Amino acid sequence: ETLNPSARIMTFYPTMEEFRNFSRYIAYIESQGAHRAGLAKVVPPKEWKPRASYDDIDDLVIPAPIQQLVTGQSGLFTQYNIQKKAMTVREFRKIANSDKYCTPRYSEFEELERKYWKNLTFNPPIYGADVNGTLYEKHVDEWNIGRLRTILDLVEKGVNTPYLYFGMWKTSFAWHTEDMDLYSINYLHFGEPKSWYSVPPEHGKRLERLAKGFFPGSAQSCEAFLRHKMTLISPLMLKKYGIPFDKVTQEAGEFMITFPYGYHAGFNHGFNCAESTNFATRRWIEYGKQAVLCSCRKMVKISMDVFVRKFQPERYKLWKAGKDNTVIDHTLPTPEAAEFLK
Ligand SMILES: [Zn+2]
Ligand SMILES: [Zn+2]
Repeated sequence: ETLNPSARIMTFYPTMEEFRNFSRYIAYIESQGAHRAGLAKVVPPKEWKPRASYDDIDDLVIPAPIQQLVTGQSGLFTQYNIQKKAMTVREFRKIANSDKYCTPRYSEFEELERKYWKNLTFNPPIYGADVNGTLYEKHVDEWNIGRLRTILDLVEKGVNTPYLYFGMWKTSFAWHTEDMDLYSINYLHFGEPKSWYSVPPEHGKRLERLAKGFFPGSAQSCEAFLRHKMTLISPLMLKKYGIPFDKVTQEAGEFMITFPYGYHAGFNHGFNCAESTNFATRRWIEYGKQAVLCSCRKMVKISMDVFVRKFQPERYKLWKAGKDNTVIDHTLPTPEAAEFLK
């Protein structure tokens, strides 16, 4: 509780030596209290690049582009997806950069953020979201989203596969926590920034109660309605109801790490491409066992049995009998962080 008591978004600048071991570096950032914010930025060393150039991807297919329609007022909004037919990056970029969809003129982010919240319900943009794939060159061994090497790999017969996100101005991701309340890594390959809002995991339940109060219909219909990733809540609305939160802008060539039960939302500044996947550490096991799941959709559900038998052998019979009353401490870093804490 002494490390990062403010639970503010921390930024890391690892050397090539530090950066070479992904799982170890996550354990390090946690020993620094990075997890408490629910979100962290990792700026990689200058010499590291996951691909030589991105000039060969015009004919890359976006199977299911989604037009994002937003309904709402006074900081509370619902976002509805409309699947459009398959489009290429070339066609997406032309639309993203056109007069109708391009980024407005702004001097500072605060101005762009004001334009976003004022106009998110108008001129619905198209998000080239959830594209199965990677932009990493096969030889890249450091922080390869396709092959991280974390303990989530134990799931051996799509939380372990990379996804691509081609953004345009005003495209957004609603408040949510990862599936099974897992960790996530996001690399911004190129283009305009992506702004993020984060709620510290220790205050996550405060946000859920706020969301439950504002949408009582959706709350009854599904035990975890925020998992539908349709709910947009403005920073002003969070302020008005005392929800502690922080904000950060991710730029091209930067990573973002989301931590278990760390609620996040955000939006794209203009044409860009992010790559993302989920991941785990020993700390996540308890979060996965205690995760409240979407009950209205036949969703991403992992069996926790293999994880409990391997990393909590003594707890197996107790947990399986339904007697495991473990209370998660959100401030506590992952067991692997011990070498950085001594
Ligand atoms: Zn996410
Ligand atoms: Zn549901």
